[PDB]
Amino acid sequence: ASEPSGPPTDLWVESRGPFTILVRWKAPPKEYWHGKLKGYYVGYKMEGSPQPYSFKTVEAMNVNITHEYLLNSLKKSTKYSIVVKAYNAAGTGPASQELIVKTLDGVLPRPPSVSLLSASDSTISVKWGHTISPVTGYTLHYRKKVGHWLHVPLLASDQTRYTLTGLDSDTTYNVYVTANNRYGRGDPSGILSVRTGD
Repeated sequence: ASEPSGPPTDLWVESRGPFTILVRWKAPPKEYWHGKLKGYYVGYKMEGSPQPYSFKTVEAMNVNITHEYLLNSLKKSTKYSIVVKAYNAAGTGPASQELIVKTLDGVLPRPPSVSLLSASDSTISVKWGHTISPVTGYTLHYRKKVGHWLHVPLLASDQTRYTLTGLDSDTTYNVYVTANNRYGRGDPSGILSVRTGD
């Protein structure tokens, strides 16, 4: 049993506001653990800064999943380099490659709240809400359970209601809404599932 010899895989970073960055990753292959993993360290620093990396400890014994961690308390509109390491009972393993990501210039809108209105054999009607302070528009996301996500871009000036048309009958669709801002796209709402009538 030794320290891991491989970096985490499938690293993905995305800034979710002026102060926060969402980091996703997967574990290294089983052949590079050398001892069951106890967790990870997520490293971050300002891109060119001479200061060293700051590491956040993320405990994750559960594996076979996509791990994610929300860095917070960051600086507005600045670029950071992000890495992730793995560790076990023995020492820490090697870090992943750097992903450089910039924080946003402002706060994103809150995730909307979606609710079902009605459903027919070929249509589904949906309401949503703001709980916002300035929103610039929305996007409605829908799919059939077995299919791929389709997108309906929308304007904030309209009524916050929409009716999907031309749908298959006796088919379960999933629906959710995202809000839009000058600074970017907010988190998604919860996914509404409903089946069309026969």
